[PDB]
Amino acid sequence: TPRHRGIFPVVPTTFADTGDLDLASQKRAVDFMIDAGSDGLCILANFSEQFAITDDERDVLTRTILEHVAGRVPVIVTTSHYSTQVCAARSLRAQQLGAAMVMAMPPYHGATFRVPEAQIFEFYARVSDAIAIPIMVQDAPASGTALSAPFLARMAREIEQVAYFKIETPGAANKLRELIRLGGDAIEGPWDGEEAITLLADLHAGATGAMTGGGFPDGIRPILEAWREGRHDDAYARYQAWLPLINHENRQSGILTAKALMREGGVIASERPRHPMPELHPDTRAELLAIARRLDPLVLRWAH
Amino acid sequence: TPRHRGIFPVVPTTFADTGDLDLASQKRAVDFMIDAGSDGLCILANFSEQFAITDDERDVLTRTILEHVAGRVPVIVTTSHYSTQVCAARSLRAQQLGAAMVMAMPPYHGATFRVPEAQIFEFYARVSDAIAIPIMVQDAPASGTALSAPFLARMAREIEQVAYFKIETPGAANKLRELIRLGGDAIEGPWDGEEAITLLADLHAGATGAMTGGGFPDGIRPILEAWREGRHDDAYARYQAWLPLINHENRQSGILTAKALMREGGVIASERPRHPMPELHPDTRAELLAIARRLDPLVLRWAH
Repeated sequence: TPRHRGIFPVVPTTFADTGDLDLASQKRAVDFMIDAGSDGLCILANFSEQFAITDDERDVLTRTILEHVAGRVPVIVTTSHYSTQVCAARSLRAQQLGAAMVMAMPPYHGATFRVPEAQIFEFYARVSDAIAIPIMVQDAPASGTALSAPFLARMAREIEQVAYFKIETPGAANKLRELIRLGGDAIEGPWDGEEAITLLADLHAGATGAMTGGGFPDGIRPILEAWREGRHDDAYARYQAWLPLINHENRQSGILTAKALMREGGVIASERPRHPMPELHPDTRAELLAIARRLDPLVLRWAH
Repeated sequence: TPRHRGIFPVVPTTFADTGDLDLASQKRAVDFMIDAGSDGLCILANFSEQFAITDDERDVLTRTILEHVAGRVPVIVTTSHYSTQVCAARSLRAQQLGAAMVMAMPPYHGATFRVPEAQIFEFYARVSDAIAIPIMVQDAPASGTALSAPFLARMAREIEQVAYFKIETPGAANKLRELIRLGGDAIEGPWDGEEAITLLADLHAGATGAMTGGGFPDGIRPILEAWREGRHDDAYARYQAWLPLINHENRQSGILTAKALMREGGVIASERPRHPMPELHPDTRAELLAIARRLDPLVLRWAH
């Protein structure tokens, strides 16, 4: 029924050791992620360190990644921006370059500038007016904005392109259940995130998709597949095996997790973030690799 | 002693009714603010709705405003950005275009992305290494980041260009007093903000400058002048007369205050913000103007 379902990991932005964009590694990261079995990819999201790049770099990354993917899997382009007109323009450009969907945080800035529901609704309505591809509404704490289940459901029922959701706030499972009940079939994509930390509970609640870290989508996808097949006990077993990795990414290594793993496996040239974001502490990184090695993920055995 | 002191109001960004940059009105706003007696100007700050414009617009605005100011008064260019290298590059560019100082929020993103003190120090140290003009560190709630007085004083003592500060967090007076005590003469510019709501207590604490709204710097400067003259009682009288206006800006009309005033006075063509930022409520605006008329500010009698 839905146009998209499954696992859509966030593509990290690859930098050279000195901070410059490293497009050669960027393409390899993309290729590994597709080889990992990803149903699709999400680019320029927070786990893509989008906050550390310029508009020019954003456009370069968008064109480069979309061209390299070459239509092999659908791509979700994050177009978040406070300005409605700017978000609309970036979303149109994404569509023109082949994007299958765009993701956008509700308009906001820092932890002081918020926008009333009425204007948020207009923000999405206007972005929707400008494009012909679906919009994924992101419900995450970074925005400091409250997007109730009723409001989200209302946008889905009244705004043409609003059809997908990335629920990353506390109690996502309960919210997803509410969103689906209130939105009905208007809720085409009730998805979760946070690197898949609450994946199993979210699937129970009706989630049909997950936006995770891009270091090991091959380890997470089977969980959604088993759930899809109606094998809940099998889902739990697979969920249990990988939970320590998921947990370490969520609470210890964070954003850099995928890049650290890709660097270890030779997928990318450098795992460094752009200053001032701190490097992974040594033990934190060592523990990450030790857990990953117990799981034999593709990222550590990608002969390309 | 300091290179700069007095009032440095934030220049609002003027848009056309449809959201496009209105450079003609932008120039008139700058001329009015200078005619109002501003000691200097600060551009592209949050009160300039910088979160609603693009990198390209940012550069257009910087060149347009600096050139129009034509060296009449010093200009502080806000160059905030999470990326150290990006901020450094924008700061160097601002300097080359004629900036007298740059203002930067500590690196952060949304309400979720923070940076350890250690990296914040390096962020500022590296921006300083790249330029030859002073840096104004902004201590504001929007960053959701903690910049203790001891840490701020340390940066001033150890980082060459870190010499100015805009303390906008609660209890600014106490912090300013502590910053000055710990920083000594390294604290060249202990300034406040928040449209001057706590100006009098801050001057008592040792503030030598104020970054206010750009709507009525002519009404605020006399307070700082009276204080410098050692006439505390006169400062109080002037403070008392304008406090209702300052207070209405701080809690009722906010960012759009300056633009609503300039528009009413014919200084600019449109007072509208960029969508999705909400327009001022009718009552809030009417009350704003009614208070302004009781004070006869220049913005309502600028014959140009």
